[PDB]
Amino acid sequence: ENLYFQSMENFNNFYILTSKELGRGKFAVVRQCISKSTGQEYAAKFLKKRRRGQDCRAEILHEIAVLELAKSCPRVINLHEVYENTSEIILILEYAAGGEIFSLCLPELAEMVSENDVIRLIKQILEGVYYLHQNNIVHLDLKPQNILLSSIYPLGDIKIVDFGMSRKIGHACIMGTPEYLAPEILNYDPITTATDMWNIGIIAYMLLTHTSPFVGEDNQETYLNISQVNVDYSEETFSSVSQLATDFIQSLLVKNPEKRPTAEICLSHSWLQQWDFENLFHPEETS
Ligand SMILES: Nc1ncnc2c1ncn2[C@@H]1O[C@H](COP(=O)(O)OP(=O)(O)O)[C@@H](O)[C@H]1O
Ligand SMILES: [Cl-]
Ligand SMILES: [Mg+2]
Repeated sequence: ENLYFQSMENFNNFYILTSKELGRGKFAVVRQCISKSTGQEYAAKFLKKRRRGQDCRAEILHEIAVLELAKSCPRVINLHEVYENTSEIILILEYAAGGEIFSLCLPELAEMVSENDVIRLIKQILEGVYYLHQNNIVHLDLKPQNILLSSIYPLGDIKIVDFGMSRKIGHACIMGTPEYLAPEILNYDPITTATDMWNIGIIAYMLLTHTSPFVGEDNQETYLNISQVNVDYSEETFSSVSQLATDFIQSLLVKNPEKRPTAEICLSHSWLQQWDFENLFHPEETS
């Protein structure tokens, strides 16, 4: 095997790793690093090339090409540099200092997220998904753990990460956290942009109620809830949620994918229409 990207010797010459570990999976690690020349902070993701007895270098290349195609979208994480060694490919990514949006879905921090904030974050997520779909890209893993924030105090902007499952529209299809799988995946139907819209419905549900819409006592119950779309819209859970927000969710969590609205249509939903009160509004009647 011959290596393609920059050598490991150059990496240790230009960067130094810090003690802040950001994430760890079974075939990947994310750790903060700093440039020796400028002092800027970055996030370095180490990806193993061999997995489950299979060579996956080609798949990593495909993921890099997707990041490159969306370089000009502010809602998608930026790729700075790439390095390679015997067993790993290393991605130098923009650093999101705010962490996962999943932190805002817990009953602990629920007291600091206003309606204006939720409206803004959803809007920004739709802007990134619309950009991807316009290029025939489907993320297929829009969990709250893969949607980050640039800042937390105050609240920053959205950054989407983790493109390991990206595909073109029409590719054939059953793994991942069961509670986030769309009904068409459990039925082995082809891939469609509507799948990402189903996941957007879950994000909004979790931000507004701080509960999971489909998780059950075990995996068997979770699958029944999904295939039957059994969701809790009770008084107790929605006492402080507006009707327009409820309408937004109920139009996305529908069994038939052909009935879900597109990203472009979602951006025109009445729940997201808001006027910045610091601007001078010009009515329809002139002087
Ligand atoms: N650019 C980043 N800035 C800050 N934290 C990050 C960044 N990228 C990933 N992380 C953190 O590392 C975790 C794992 O990253 P991810 O790309 O989702 O890899 P995996 O395939 O193991 O899920 C994320 O959940 C997030 O908390
Ligand atoms: Cl490491
Ligand atoms: Mg991930």
